[PDB]
Amino acid sequence: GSLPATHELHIFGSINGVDFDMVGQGSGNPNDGYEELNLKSTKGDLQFSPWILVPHIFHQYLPYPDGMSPFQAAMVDGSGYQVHRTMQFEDGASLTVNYRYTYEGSHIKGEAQVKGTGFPADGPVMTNSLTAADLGWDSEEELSECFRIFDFDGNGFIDREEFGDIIRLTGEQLTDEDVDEIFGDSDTDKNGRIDFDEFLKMVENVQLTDNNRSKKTYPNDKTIISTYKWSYTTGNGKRYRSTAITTYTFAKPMAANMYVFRKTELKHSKTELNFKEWQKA
Ligand SMILES: [Ca+2]
Ligand SMILES: [Ca+2]
Repeated sequence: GSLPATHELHIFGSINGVDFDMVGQGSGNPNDGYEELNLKSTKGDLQFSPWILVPHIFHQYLPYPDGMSPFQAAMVDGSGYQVHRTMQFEDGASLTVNYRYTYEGSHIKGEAQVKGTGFPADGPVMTNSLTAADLGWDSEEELSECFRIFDFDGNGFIDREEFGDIIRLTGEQLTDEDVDEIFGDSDTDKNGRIDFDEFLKMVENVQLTDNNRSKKTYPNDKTIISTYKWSYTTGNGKRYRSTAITTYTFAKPMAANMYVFRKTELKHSKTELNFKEWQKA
């Protein structure tokens, strides 16, 4: 009958055939979408980047804009759900994370069974050289190429004239004054031109590239499939890209009655990690 306040996780399995096992406890705020979790290895030093466990490491904490998410609803009514998470990486590797949960009041006890295969032995996962994880495939380098296409006069800034052909990329029908408003809001230093730093922020604010799009489909009344593009930052700053497919199976049909803006942080040694997640208000 309760939304969650605390949780624990046992996450274990194998990566490239080598077993791992981690345990720990955390907490969160289901009204705001905040989570924090500590995990410790029980089998010695991790042999792979724990960033690949992100975002997998509790949607019972993650609300919708207008109220409870279906995941929260299924905890509150007791019926629950199970999760089959998959991630397909640009190098052919794959990761499966299967979740089950039990509830004791506002406490969630989670278990995630993991199987990762096909990671190159000398790549950033198996040598622990990832440094961040983010929704979407955009990089600053790819957005630089876009900026340069539309900077017609070549002066290093997007002016109001040049901005029209950029904002078209949303596909939305916008009046001249709709565009004026977006332009003004994007020109945060009020010099009449959009510089590259302002352009990066505009891309996120208007979802020019749909970088934060998270698509849900409902194959049947007990299933949600969430799918999205994902990336990790590597040691030379370049992106390591993947595709996520998460299938939720609910015990009871969901009640008859989009973009994701979350940040993650992971501090990690070989034996312990501290994870935090924040959802934009
Ligand atoms: Ca220009
Ligand atoms: Ca400006």
